Order: sequence, then structure tokens, then C-alpha cells
Amino acid sequence: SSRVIVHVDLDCFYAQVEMISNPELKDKPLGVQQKYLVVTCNYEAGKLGVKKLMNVRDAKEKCPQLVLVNGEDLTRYREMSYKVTELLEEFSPVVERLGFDENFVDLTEMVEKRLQQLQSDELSAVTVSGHVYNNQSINLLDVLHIRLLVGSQIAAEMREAMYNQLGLTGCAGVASNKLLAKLVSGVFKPNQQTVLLPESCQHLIHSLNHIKEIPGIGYKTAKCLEALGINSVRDLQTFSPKILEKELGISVAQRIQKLSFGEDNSPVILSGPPQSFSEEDSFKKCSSEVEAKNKIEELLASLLNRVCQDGRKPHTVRLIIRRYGRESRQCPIPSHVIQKLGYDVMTPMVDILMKLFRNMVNVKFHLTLLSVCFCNLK
DNA sequence: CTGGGGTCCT
DNA sequence: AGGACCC
Ligand SMILES: Nc1ccn([C@H]2C[C@H](O)[C@@H](COP(=O)(O)NP(=O)(O)OP(=O)(O)O)O2)c(=O)n1
Ligand SMILES: [Mg+2]
Repeated sequence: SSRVIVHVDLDCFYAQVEMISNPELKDKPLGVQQKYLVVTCNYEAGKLGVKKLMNVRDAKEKCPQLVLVNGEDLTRYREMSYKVTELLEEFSPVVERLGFDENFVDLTEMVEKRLQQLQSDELSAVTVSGHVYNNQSINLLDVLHIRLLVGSQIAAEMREAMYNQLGLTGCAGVASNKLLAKLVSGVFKPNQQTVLLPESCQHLIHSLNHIKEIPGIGYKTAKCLEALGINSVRDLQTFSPKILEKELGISVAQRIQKLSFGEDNSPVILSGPPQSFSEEDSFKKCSSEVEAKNKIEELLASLLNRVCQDGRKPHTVRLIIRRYGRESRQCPIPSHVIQKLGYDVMTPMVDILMKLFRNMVNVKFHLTLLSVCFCNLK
């Protein structure tokens, strides 16, 4: 019952899209900027020392010749992302989205059909596509090895189809679960793929230097674990189950300790259509209810176009604010306005979000972030 | 000089 | 409503 999973991660996604829009940007060192942050950059700027999530001032110091493009509008990135996901859904219907640029696909059924169409004389002719992690030797008599190789071939066909149909490049990783497929996809970058045979799992899991490098272990869990002297993957592997059960609860403890061994039983979930739409806007300061009302109007209009095109009606609205630490107030959308989506649906919505806003803050302040979300879609 | 999004769990 | 995680 050993699965074959592929994880696809796009190379400098936003930068890649911006280079497609304006091929002029292809040669020069490019960075995509949101407010004071260079959120991603092309390979050239990366050679010049620019790194992801670097300060615009630090990136400009490291690279004064750097050219920046504003990427605070995720419209193009969202379109392209869902094009990638749909194309992968053409291979296997079960595709899971992670962020805008990552996709898990379960290739087990497909690999099975491909193998069952083959003849024994062709079984020795099975070859890997792309890198093999750790230069490990392929045993063509190992059925798991064969299935993983076929998975590598399917991954290659996926990347080639992404390039020929969408002009996008990315990295792929083929493994037996989602954690390992994601961990091995980034070994060779960019525009390469790597397959992980089982015998090398531990090697991969011990190539990490920080426990936060494990997907599923974030900032709070990492700092917490550090407070107990757990700093390496082997520390977490060998640590006492009961203590971290006490420190993190039973669920977090068991699951992340299983992750420390490369074990991940979670299935690939069909993402399908989005569960929510939302838009944000940060600022140095917000102190006027009129300006807050105007920003909320700006978010509302774009959200209305986005939801109108989707063809599903949201049944909950929420407002999020950040103080001088985030707070939110939501409520159902009236069926009167819900049914008539696409009339001046604006004015009542502004009234609703302004009432929630008053619940949050007293007009009778310093806000640094305003966000609006349509949730509970149908 | 720290964005703009998403998911699921409690 | 908030908090954990992901990009
Ligand atoms: N914290 C983050 C992480 C990613 N992103 C956006 C910018 C990225 O272009 C896109 C993909 O994220 P990413 O895979 O973490 N880095 P990117 O794809 O740019 O480069 P690679 O390292 O994957 O080649 O999401 C963001 O806006 N905020
Ligand atoms: Mg990427």
C-alpha cells in the first residue's frame, strides 16, 4: 500500500509571471515588491545576493542595479496558479494546493496502470527522469523503485507540459508521502526534479539543520521545542514521547514526532475551488473612520468582481484589523443581497462592515492593517 | 522598512 | 474569535 506522490513547486513564481508579462525584464535582475518587502526575485538578482523576503533597502544595497515591480495585486498570480493546478488535474483528478505555487498529486493509480500496460522485456528498460537523491543505486527488481521511476517519468511529463502550455518552469519531487515529496522537490533548483528511493529517507531527514525546516513545525512549535533542548531532527526522533505530549498536547506531539522520521500518512486532498476570498491592505497609519471607510470600499469592489466571476455566493463576511495582534468580526450576508450578486450591493455591505468596524474600534485610533474576507461559499 | 494571501483546528 | 500552520 505504498503510494507515489509528486510535489511541484514553481521557480520564483511571481517573478516568473512578471517576466512573462514583460520579457524585457528577463535579462535584468528582477525583484517583486510588496510595500517594504522584496517577496521574490529572479535567478539573476539571486546571484547578486538578493534573497526572498529581503528588505527593499537591504536588497537595493546588495543590488543597486536591481529593478523592482509591484506585486501587491495577486490577480495575475492567482490566474496562473489555477491554470497550473487545472493542468495537473488533467493528469490525475486528485490535486492538492499549497500556497499559490505548490501542488501535490497522488500518482499511485496512474503509475499502476502504466506498469500494467508494460511487458517484462520493457521492465528492465525503465529509467529515471531527473536526479536520484543521494546518487542512490536503482534496483530494477525492487517494485517500489520501479513505481517511483514511473512517477519520475510522469513528473517530467508534467513539467514539460507546464512549459509547453503555460511557459512556466518548476521543480518536482517524487516520493512515497507528501512530506518526503515536498522535502525532496527542492534539492535541485531550479527547473529540475529529484526522486527519493526509500533507502535514502533517513539521509534526507537528517540533511536538515533546523526542526522548523520540517513542514508542519512552525514558529511557535519550534521555539517551544528549543526551550526543551530539542534542536536537531535526531533530538526530536529520540526525545521522550510523554514529555512533548505534555508540552504540545497529544496530537501535535505524536504527529510531529512521526514527521521527524519521515512518516506522513496524510492523504492528498482534492483542493477544488477556493474556500474563501479575501483582500488586505497595510499602511503606516489609519486614524480616520472616513479613510477606513474608503479603504474598505476599495477592498469591497475588487472582492465583488472576484466573487461575481466565480459563480458561487459567499454566505459570511469578515473584517480584520491590526492594532498599533489581529482582531476580526464576521457575520452572515443577508439572503436579500446574497441572491442579488452581480443592484447596488455595495452600500449595504459598507453599512455592515462599518457596523462590525465600530464593534472593533471606537470612533469617539491607530490601525495598521485592514482586510476583508468572503467565507462560507456555496 | 514585515506582504498578501490561503487551510484547518480549538 | 482566535490560533496554529502553509506559501
Ligand atoms: N511568505 C511568502 C512566501 C511566498 N510568497 C509568494 C511569493 C513567491 O513568488 C510565491 C511562491 O513562494 P515560494 O515558493 O516560497 N518562493 P518562490 O516560488 O518565489 O521561489 P522558489 O524558491 O520556489 O524558486 O509566493 C509570499 O508572498 N510570501
Ligand atoms: Mg516556488
